[PDB]
Amino acid sequence: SGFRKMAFPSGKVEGCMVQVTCGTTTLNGLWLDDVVYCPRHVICTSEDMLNPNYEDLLIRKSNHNFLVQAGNVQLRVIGHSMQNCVLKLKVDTANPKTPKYKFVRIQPGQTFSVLACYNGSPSGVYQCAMRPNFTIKGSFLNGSCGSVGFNIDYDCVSFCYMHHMELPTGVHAGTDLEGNFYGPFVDRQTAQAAGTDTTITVNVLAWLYAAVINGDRWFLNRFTTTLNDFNLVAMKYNYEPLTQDHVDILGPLSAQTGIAVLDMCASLKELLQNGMNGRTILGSALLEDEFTPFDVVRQCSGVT
Amino acid sequence: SGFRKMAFPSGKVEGCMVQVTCGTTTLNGLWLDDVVYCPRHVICTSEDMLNPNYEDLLIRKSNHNFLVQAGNVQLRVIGHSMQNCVLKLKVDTANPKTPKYKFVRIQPGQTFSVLACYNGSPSGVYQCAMRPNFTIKGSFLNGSCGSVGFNIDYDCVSFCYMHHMELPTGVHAGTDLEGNFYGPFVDRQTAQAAGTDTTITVNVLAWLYAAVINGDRWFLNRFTTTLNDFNLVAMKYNYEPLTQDHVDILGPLSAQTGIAVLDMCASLKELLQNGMNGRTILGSALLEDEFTPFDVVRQCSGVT
Ligand SMILES: COc1ccccc1OC1CN(C(=O)c2cc(=O)[nH]c3ccccc23)C1
Ligand SMILES: COc1ccccc1OC1CN(C(=O)c2cc(=O)[nH]c3ccccc23)C1
Repeated sequence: SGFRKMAFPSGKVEGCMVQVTCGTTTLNGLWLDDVVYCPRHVICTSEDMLNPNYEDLLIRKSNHNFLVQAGNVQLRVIGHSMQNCVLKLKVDTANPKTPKYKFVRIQPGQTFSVLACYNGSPSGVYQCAMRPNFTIKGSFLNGSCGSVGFNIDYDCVSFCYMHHMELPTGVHAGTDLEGNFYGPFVDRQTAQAAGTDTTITVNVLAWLYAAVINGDRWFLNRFTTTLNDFNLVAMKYNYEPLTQDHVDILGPLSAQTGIAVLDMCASLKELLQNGMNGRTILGSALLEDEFTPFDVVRQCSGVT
Repeated sequence: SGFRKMAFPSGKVEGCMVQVTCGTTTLNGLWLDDVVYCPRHVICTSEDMLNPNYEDLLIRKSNHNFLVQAGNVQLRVIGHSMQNCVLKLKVDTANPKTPKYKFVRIQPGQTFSVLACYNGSPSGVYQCAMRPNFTIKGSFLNGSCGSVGFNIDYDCVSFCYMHHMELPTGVHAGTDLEGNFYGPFVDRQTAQAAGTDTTITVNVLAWLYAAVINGDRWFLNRFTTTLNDFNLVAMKYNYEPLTQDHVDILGPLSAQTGIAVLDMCASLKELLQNGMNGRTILGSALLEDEFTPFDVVRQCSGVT
C-alpha cells in the first residue's frame, strides 16, 4: 500500500551522462554507443541566444572545440553534426555502459523520469509529464541543459526528452532525442508564452483508481455519467476531453476495483464541482494528473 | 526554477540490491562488501509472524538455507548472524559495485530516497521522510522488504532505512542498517498503531522559502511573530514546535530571500488559520513537509 510519485531507477541513465563544453558554455550530454547528444545551444554565448543562426555559428566550430568529459576522463571527438536542435558528437570510444535503448517521442499526458544533471554529474531524479501545452514542470537550474527524460521497460531505456530551456513563467521546454522540440518552442531567447495548461483527465481518473486501491474511498459517490455529460464539466474546468480510447485504457483499473469508468467519471465530476472540502486523496489536496493508467498499474503491481 | 520532490540518483544503490530467499520467503537484501543485510523476518512463514521467536527460528537455519542471488548469479553464503532485526549474511565475494558508504540513524523530520525493489530488482525511486511518529509514508507491495532508504553526499551513500513492515493504516515501519526499528515498532503481526502524524514545521518553512525562491510569493504577508506565539498556533494545528535550532537551520534560506525566519513563521501562521483559499504553492494545495532546509538549498543550488 501507499502511492508515491515514483521515478524509474536512474542507474542505467547515470552511466550515460557526460559533460560537454564548447568555449565558455558547459552543459550535459548523453553518451550512447559512440555518439554524445547535447543541445545545440552549447555553441552559443548569451548574446547569440537572442537571435542565433545555428548553422552559421556551427561553421566556426571544429571537433576539437567540443570538450567531452565522462567522469574525470576526456573523450576524443571525431565528428560532429546538427540534427534539428541537438548536436551529435561522434567520439572514438563507445560508451561501455550503454544500456539497451530507444528514442521515442511521447504524447502529452505521458509521464517520464528526469535525471537532473550538472557538469555531467547526476544531482537528482524526479517524475514529470509532458503537459498538454508541451511544456514540462521540471526543476532545472543553470547548467541543467542536456539532462534527459526517459522511461524504462525492464532493461530498455526509452529516452524521450532532452532539456533545453526555461520559459519566463518557470516551466520547461525541450526536445526528443532527434532534436525536435515538443510543442512550438524554439531555442531562442524570445517571447515564447505557454498555452493553457489543461489537466490530463485520464491520468486523474487513473490516480482516483490508485486511491481506491490504496484505501482512500471517501470521494466515491452514488452517481454515474456519460462521456458527453462528463466532458461538458471537463471543458468548464480546463480538463482534457475524455475519449473512448481513454475509457478503454482505464479498463484494467476498472476491473481491479469493480468501479465502472463512467462511475469514476461521476465521482471526478462531483470533486470538480464541490471541491475537496478540506479533505485529501493519497495525501494530496488537489487532483493529481501526472500518473498515467500504466503508471498506476505498474506501481500497484511491482514491475521491476 | 521549478521545485520537485526529488530523489537521489539510485545507481549506486541499484548495484547493491540482491534477492534473498529463505524457504518459501523471498525479499531484498543489501550487498555491501562481503555482507548481505536483510530483514530477519525472511526466516518466517506467515504463521510464524503472529508470535515469532527469531532466535529459535534461526536455530533451524544454516548458511545453505539462505539463497542469495545478485542478478542471475548465486552468491555463496559462508556465515550468518542476527543483529537486532536484520540478518547479516556473510558471502564469499565482496560486492564489486560497493560504493563508499555509512550506516546512519536518522531523526524524525529527515528525508531520504527509497529504492523500492522486488526480487532483488529495482522498480522505482521516491523521496520520503521519517515522520514524527517514526513511520514513513512509502509505496511498498509484497516482496518489497529489504528495500533501503538512503542519502548521498557526493560519492558516499548513507544508508538510513531498511523496509520491514506495513501497518494496517497503510504506513510503513522499518529499521536502520543496524537492525533497530525506528519508533516502537516490532517485526510481529500484532496490534501496532501509529501515533499522531504531526507536521514537520521546519520543513514546511524550508518549502515556503523554496516557493519564494521559485516565484510563488502570494502567501507573504505584512506580519511577524515570536517563536512562542507561533508555537501556540503550531500546537493547535498538530505541527511540531519550532525551536531556535530550527531557526538557525533556516538561516541560509532567510539570507537568500531576505525574509526573516519569524516573518516566514507569521506567513505560515496565517496559512494555517485562513487556509489556502483554493490557491496553490509550488503546485500543491497543502503545506508540504517532506523537504528539509538542506534539501531546499541542495535543489536550489544544484549539488551533484
Ligand atoms: C541566456 O541563455 C538562454 C536564453 C534563452 C534560451 C536558452 C538559454 O540558455 C540555456 C537555458 N540554460 C540554462 O542553463 C537554464 C535552464 C533551465 O531550465 N533553468 C535555468 C535557470 C537559471 C539559469 C539557467 C537555466 C542555458
Ligand atoms: C504476514 O506477513 C507479515 C505480517 C506482519 C509483519 C510483517 C509481515 O511480513 C512482511 C511484510 N511484507 C511484505 O511483503 C509487505 C510489505 C509492505 O510494506 N507492504 C505489503 C503489502 C502487501 C503485502 C505484503 C506487503 C512481508
